[PDB]
Amino acid sequence: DKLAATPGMFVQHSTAAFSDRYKGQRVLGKGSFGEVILCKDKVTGQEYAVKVISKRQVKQKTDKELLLKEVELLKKLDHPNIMKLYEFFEDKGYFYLVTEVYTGGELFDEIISRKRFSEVDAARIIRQVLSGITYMHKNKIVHRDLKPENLLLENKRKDANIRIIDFGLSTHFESTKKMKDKIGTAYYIAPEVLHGTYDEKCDVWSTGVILYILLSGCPPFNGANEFDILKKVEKGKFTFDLPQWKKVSEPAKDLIRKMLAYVPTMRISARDALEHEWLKTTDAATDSIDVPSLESTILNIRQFQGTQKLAAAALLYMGSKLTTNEETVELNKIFQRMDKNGDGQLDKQELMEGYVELMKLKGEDVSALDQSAIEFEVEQVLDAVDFDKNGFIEYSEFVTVAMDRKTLLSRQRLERAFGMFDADGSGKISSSELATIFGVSEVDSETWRRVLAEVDRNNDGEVDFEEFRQMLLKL
Ligand SMILES: [Ca+2]
Ligand SMILES: [Ca+2]
Ligand SMILES: [Ca+2]
Ligand SMILES: [Ca+2]
Repeated sequence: DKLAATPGMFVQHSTAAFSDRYKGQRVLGKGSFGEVILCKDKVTGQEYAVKVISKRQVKQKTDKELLLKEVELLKKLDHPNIMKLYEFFEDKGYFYLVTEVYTGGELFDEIISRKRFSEVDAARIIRQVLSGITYMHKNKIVHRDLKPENLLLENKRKDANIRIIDFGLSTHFESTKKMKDKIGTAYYIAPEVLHGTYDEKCDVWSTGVILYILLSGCPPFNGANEFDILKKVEKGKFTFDLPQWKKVSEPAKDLIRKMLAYVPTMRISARDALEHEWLKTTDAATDSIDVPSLESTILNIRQFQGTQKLAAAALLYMGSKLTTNEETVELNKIFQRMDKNGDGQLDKQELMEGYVELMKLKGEDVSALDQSAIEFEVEQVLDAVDFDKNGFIEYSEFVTVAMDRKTLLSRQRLERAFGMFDADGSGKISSSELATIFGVSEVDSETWRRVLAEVDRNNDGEVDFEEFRQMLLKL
């Protein structure tokens, strides 16, 4: 019964008041359902996006179930290009969703300002989208509502990273049963969804529509109104007949055509679309990538000794929940590069190749490497870093472990971390509090023993804020 530390186990765990952790700054949006508030974490000064929902806004029993469901999706997801959920709170009359703040606004608005995207630009953007959804599709989640309106740029830099959002029409899927609900948006929605039977491939279609727009500034299917769009769509025919397309390379068209294959069975999957030459070829050579960053990350990984569960959870919390995007930009690069097959996980092969790739850049000769020795080392790294024990290194796990410990173990982070564990505010962490954070009924006497003998200096049977400090700060 291996206690799996996952980013998501931290989410619903606090049941404090909004004001116990946050200070509002301004309103980011109001809707009939609720408002999004820009808040400042009182302790860390970091800036978060808090959606605040009145119980009265959503007391449709389906609706409570619907929201709770979007929450469980988000708790599960963890990918550099997909929205990150930090916390879910409850009030006497309110629910709170603490999300990361994405300061770049909608891809839509960036569309209506420059109109057309560079082939380089568009490939990079679309690459990210498909990686998001490859991940989602792998994990049996289909979005059903892709569009520039539901993609945000993280910040304002020229080639900023992209994040997928509003999982309110998203759902779980089992390959054996096809979905039926008619959900989506005029310009982007795939024929089969109109017909009432569809699969996750609709997300590919939508992405294909998105890509058409990026390259030409126009939808491939248009209409006087929604209805006229839908008819155009359902009939299925589109064309590269616009003058704009004269400039654009044939493979890009080829990808577009493979993504807008009318019948889902013949339409390319996300995984496979990722391998399209264009996405492949738009990278003319590896962009200049810091070897030092790469070397240090690989070094910070090797030296993560396997560890007792209290520290593991602590670190995963700090990595997954307390790190600013500015903070992890370079890392998420390396991760993505490491993750050839796009699915947002590192596996033994991908990790092993990473180290080898690094070696040659160090100029080391590849036929001169004790391959069976690397493998072993890699097997052990995975054992050490795989906090949820699924045999894969996920992005949160990666960031936790790849970040400079000194940087990550900032004092604010440390304080706050202890705070989350010590639910009774007693200043002392009980095994019961540990079990609670893990999401489990009780912790094995085994595991508690194996943690105290390494942290409990007073020997009072519990872990206080300084015992905590030393444990982690013990390099
Ligand atoms: Ca992978
Ligand atoms: Ca894992
Ligand atoms: Ca306590
Ligand atoms: Ca103690």
